[PDB]
Amino acid sequence: REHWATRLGLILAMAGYAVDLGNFLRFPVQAAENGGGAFMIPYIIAFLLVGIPLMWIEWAMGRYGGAQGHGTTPAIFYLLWRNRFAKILGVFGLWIPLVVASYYVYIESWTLGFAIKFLVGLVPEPPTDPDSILRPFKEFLYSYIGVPKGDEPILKPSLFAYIVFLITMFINVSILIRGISKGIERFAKIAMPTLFILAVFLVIRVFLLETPNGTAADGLNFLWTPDFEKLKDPGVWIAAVGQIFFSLGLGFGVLITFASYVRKDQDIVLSGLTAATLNEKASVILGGSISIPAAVAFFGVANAVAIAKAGAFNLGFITLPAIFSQTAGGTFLGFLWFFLLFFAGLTSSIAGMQGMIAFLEDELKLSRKHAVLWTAAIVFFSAHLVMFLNKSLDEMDFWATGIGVVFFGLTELIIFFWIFGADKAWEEINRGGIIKVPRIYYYVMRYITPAFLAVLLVVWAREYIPTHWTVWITRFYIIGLFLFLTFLVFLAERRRNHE
Ligand SMILES: CN(C)C[C@@H](c1ccc(O)cc1)C1(O)CCCCC1
Ligand code: NA
Ligand code: NA
Repeated sequence: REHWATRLGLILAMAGYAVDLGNFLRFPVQAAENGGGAFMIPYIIAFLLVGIPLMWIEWAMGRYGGAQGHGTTPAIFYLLWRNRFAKILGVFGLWIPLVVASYYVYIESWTLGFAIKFLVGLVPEPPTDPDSILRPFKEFLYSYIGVPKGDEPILKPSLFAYIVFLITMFINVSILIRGISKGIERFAKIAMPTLFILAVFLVIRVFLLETPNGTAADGLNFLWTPDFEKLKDPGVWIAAVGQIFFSLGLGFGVLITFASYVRKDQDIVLSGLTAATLNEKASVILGGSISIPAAVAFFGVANAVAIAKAGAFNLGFITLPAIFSQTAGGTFLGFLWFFLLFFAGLTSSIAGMQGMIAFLEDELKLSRKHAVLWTAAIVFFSAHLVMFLNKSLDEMDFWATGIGVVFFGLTELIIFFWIFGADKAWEEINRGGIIKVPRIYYYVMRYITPAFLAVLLVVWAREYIPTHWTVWITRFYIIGLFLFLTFLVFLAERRRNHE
């Protein structure tokens, strides 16, 4: 079985997974709308009661599984719990990241395409007034995506957008086909520093931004000024717990698959805690210092609320490109920005596609080459739904990363720490550990963590159990995908009985 070569590379691959566009866009937006600096209170609390506990558990299940030649949850859940239902629930953790891959790789391709357009200077050049500056870029994006101009829910992405998507897919395949160490790990050792340099450079450049409307200091001010009165809102406490899931990448079955390449007695306690810390530093230090401050510096702290409510996607693909076009050498600033984003996604997308690569290897005994190609073929195919069907993307993201990760996360807890046995599990976590997990965490993992997750489930339920008919197409497809994965798992166990 493949293994990580260096302890360092392991951490950089894991942190590479967790560090994403959410660090630079999603996290800052959430913080600004939920108490600013006061949002750190329920965020840190969720990091300690939910994030860290769940993270160690996924590392634990991963390594425990990897030692027995299985990297995915259909096999692993069966090992912790020998039921038929256990294999079935495990499919979710093979299904979730595949659904995400169907739209993520595509969104990742946008950043690549934008980065190219910005580098060669093929971008709009306005003109005055905010709507007169934003609109040329709002249109720049819509022509790339192919946002419907009529009542039809049909996207018509440009030939360039589609071609970059191909190139992007090809780039993912290139790394993945070289394997865990020589491919993913080797790239993590290059990408993560390159990422850090780009972030710092942009951070410095943003702090020097001075416009008649404001400064970057005003941005860091508006963002970090604590509004404790919002801490009374449960919704803030829910947003924090949800954000932790998103920022760390819990409930996707990726950490599990990665940790299955960790050797049987190698440390997962300190290593995981480290990669988790790298991610959080990248969020609060780098991500919170670029997007929002620049937006406030140019549009004033007066629009700082409106900017935050405009959504993370607008901030990163319309607002920030528009601000750059109005700065000295801003067209190159746009390129660094998108190239920063592109790598941040590319380190995450190779990580998410590894789960399917692992399954085909471990359970269907495919060569790494075949597993990678058939995985790419599936992800490439499904993406056409995201590319051509309007709001298809939103529907996949709702199911896969709304119900999916929070439900499947709780399923990970119960199976490992309740069914498999809390005591056996606690040993499985701490075994070979450079440092040991604090004794108090045994209670958190057993009660507090699943309590929070259950509340997030019911709170999601009541609010979200309550769209155009075309969603049924996306629902039809993702349901079908689950069925198809169920079939492969079925074929996997029929092959094993023969041998
Ligand atoms: C949150 N992280 C770490 C990135 C993940 C993700 C999941 C959902 C989403 O909306 C964006 C990214 C992702 O890496 C999961 C595997 C498939 C690619 C995306
Ligand atoms: Na993150
Ligand atoms: Na990444």
